[PDB]
Amino acid sequence: SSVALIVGVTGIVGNSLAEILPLADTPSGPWKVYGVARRPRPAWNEDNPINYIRCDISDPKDTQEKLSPLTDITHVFYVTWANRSTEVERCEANGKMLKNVLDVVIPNCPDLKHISLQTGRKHYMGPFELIGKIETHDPPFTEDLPRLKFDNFYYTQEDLLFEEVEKKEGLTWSVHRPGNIFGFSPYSMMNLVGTLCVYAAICKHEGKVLRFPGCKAAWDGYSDCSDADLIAEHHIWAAVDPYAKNEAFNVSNGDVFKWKHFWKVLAEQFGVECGEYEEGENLKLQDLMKGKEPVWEEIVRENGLASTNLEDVAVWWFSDAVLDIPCPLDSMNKSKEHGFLGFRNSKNSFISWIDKAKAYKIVP
Amino acid sequence: SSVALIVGVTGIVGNSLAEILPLADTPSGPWKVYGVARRPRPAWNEDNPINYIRCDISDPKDTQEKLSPLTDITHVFYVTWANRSTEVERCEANGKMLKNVLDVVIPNCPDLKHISLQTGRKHYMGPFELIGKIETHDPPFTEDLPRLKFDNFYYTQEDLLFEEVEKKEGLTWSVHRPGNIFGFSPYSMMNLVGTLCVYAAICKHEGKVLRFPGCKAAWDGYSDCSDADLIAEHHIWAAVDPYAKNEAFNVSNGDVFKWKHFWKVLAEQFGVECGEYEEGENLKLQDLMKGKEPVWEEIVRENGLASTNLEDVAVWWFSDAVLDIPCPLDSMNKSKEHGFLGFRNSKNSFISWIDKAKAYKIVP
Ligand SMILES: NC(=O)c1ccc[n+]([C@@H]2O[C@H](COP(=O)([O-])OP(=O)(O)OC[C@H]3O[C@@H](n4cnc5c(N)ncnc54)[C@H](OP(=O)(O)O)[C@@H]3O)[C@@H](O)[C@H]2O)c1
Ligand SMILES: NC(=O)c1ccc[n+]([C@@H]2O[C@H](COP(=O)([O-])OP(=O)(O)OC[C@H]3O[C@@H](n4cnc5c(N)ncnc54)[C@H](OP(=O)(O)O)[C@@H]3O)[C@@H](O)[C@H]2O)c1
Ligand SMILES: CC(C)=CCC/C(C)=C/C=O
Ligand SMILES: CC(C)=CCC/C(C)=C/C=O
Ligand SMILES: [Cl-]
Ligand SMILES: [Cl-]
Ligand code: NA
Ligand code: NA
Ligand code: NA
Ligand code: NA
Repeated sequence: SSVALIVGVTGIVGNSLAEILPLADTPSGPWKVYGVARRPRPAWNEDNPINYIRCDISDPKDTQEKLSPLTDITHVFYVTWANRSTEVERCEANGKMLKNVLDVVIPNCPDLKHISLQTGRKHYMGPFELIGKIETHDPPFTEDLPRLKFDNFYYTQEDLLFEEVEKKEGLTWSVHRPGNIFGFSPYSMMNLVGTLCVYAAICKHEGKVLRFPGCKAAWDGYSDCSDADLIAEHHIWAAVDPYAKNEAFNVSNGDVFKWKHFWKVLAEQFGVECGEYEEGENLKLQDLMKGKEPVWEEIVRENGLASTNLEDVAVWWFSDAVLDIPCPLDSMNKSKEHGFLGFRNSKNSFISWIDKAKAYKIVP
Repeated sequence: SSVALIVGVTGIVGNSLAEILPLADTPSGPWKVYGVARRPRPAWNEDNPINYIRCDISDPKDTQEKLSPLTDITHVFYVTWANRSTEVERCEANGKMLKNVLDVVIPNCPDLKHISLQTGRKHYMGPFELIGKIETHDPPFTEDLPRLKFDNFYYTQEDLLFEEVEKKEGLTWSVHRPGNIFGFSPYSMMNLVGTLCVYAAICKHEGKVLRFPGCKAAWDGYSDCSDADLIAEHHIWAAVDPYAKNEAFNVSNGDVFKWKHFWKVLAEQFGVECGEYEEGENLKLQDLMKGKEPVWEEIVRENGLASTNLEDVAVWWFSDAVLDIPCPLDSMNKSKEHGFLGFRNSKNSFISWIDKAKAYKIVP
């Protein structure tokens, strides 16, 4: 029997794993699923048949208490993180979180077969506060070239993971490195689509132009992204395919796009006039959206939306961090050469995730 | 039974179709193959079991004479063209060539099922003498948006093809739009790999640096390419899959690269010092390689190579035309959404095609 532990079940990838693992056509099914997060289970996560567990994995005692009874786990899908002001502190916090889970699950789960760890493109680009400031490898990024000579919590986590699997014979691992994720999760710390939807809804309410809050390279250079359901499929594939064992893999959609084009799509989905990149404006959502909580309460009330806090559904700092830089591309050759041929049409994916935020009444 | 007519059998895609169609694992096999070209069959095309036919398809009488007895043809793969000083003349010449073939094959082949026409990315970029001078659609290019408002022999050929298929019930068509092709054919009019190999061999012989004869955007912007075997697979797939009928499709490798990286690969394969793009040098192979015929004869003699004419094996004007422009990307979403999941790792493909030119003793 296959028994999953999703660490971060209400996250942008955790929520996609929660929906896909229990499906009839999922490989190695039928899957039993445990899902971990700290907050009470939100309404938009209820449409999935998972065993929800409240647990703060930064707390070793809580991790011991909540996870030690789950002796039937066969596959761990680790899809969470903690943000801090410096990468050094991110290494400390994130290493402890992964260590707390693995130290409990490995000795208590005799049928444990695989640990899948989600990291991301900052493995190649560097930490948030070094992006654009350091020499990186030239894109498109490939998986197995040397690491940057700077601390990175993904390196800390990979090294801990490799040491942890040594504790159990036959225990394999995988690493998954998405770019910017397009998905659904009103609780995610990094949700570009959800944040852009809230910005578009505020522009619509105020009768304002959907101005582009980003740089020229993000507007008309190439970009890519990683669909959350495709990432969930990629975690499942690496967890069950023996030819994918003990490898790190990028996971992006298999196409490229330009924000100059997707901006028209976003504007059309909210009935707003589409703006365009303007040289010298240096527009930031974190600044434009300051003090917009009463406007959000009004949009929620007038449109019969689910009651959300603006700071949870719109992570302005993250949208600015994405859109204020060029988007270096990555390579899907290693995944495809290992037999993973999943892809997504990114424009159709963007519309799908905008429409899911509308379907769950998060935005109008 | 499946019976192919390859129009341009010694070409860069024709030679790949000649090798792949007769294979045991090819869909709709066993294939009987007729291959057409004007010149006597060259030695490097003999390792394939095809029925070689000498025919100049610009001559209606020769086309009537050579093709009317081939009553068993079921699938036409059209992979040839004629170059002229203007696109207007290319429309005239290329339209007549395709018309001469189809006017004979359609009424004489009662079991004719499909016509596959190869065109290319200039459908979106414009003719050679307009590239960079006109407004095009923004990349990545997709297949079914309006044509440019300039003459293009691909438009002439598509329109002729659509009118021709009306002559026979159930006759379907496909169009295939590669980018720059990586393949093998010492007779091809557009062979980037073969030409770069000859340039590298001349640099090695002369003890010179492999300088980059192209622009900054070609050096460190993104590029893509189309592997000739993948294009041949794409022609076969569209010719046999009923869900691909009556559609135009791009065909590129599914990855991107930079010439800054591939230049190191090319240099390593010929044991030459690798040069780099130099601002202000504006290097052209058509100029650098002027008068190099005696040097080529010497390399051929010293390395026991097949006897080739420098102007046939190295199409300098074409390498300059490719490398002196940015490479706009295209999209493989329509092909993948129709079930074609073939891809190639472009770096491995480049090495494979360099090594095939070495294996047939075209270059050292
Ligand atoms: N999202 C993107 O665009 C993106 C892009 C590339 C890479 N990545 C990488 O993907 C990895 C996973 O992040 P994600 O974006 O998928 O996460 P996410 O959407 O922010 O979800 C995090 C999940 O973990 C839970 N969680 C947070 N802290 C926890 C703790 N201490 N104990 C238990 N549960 C906890 C959250 O719920 P509670 O708050 O209720 O606990 C939520 O369920 C990270 O390495 C991230 O950098 C993400
Ligand atoms: N090669 C590339 O990089 C590239 C890239 C994108 C698109 N394309 C497009 O692909 C299409 C096909 O070109 P290709 O590059 O595959 O061709 P190619 O490699 O130049 O081969 C042409 C073939 O057709 C034969 N041929 C030429 N004129 C003929 C005639 N009048 N009658 C009979 N046979 C004739 C040639 O042999 P003989 O000379 O012995 O007759 C050769 O076998 C064109 O539309 C081209 O623009 C090519
Ligand atoms: C830190 C800055 C200026 C940009 C970050 C780009 C990005 C969204 C990376 C990983 O998430
Ligand atoms: C005409 C110029 C300057 C570049 C042509 C680029 C290219 C190789 C297109 C199609 O074959
Ligand atoms: Cl990341
Ligand atoms: Cl072309
Ligand atoms: Na686009
Ligand atoms: Na999707
Ligand atoms: Na490259
Ligand atoms: Na190949």
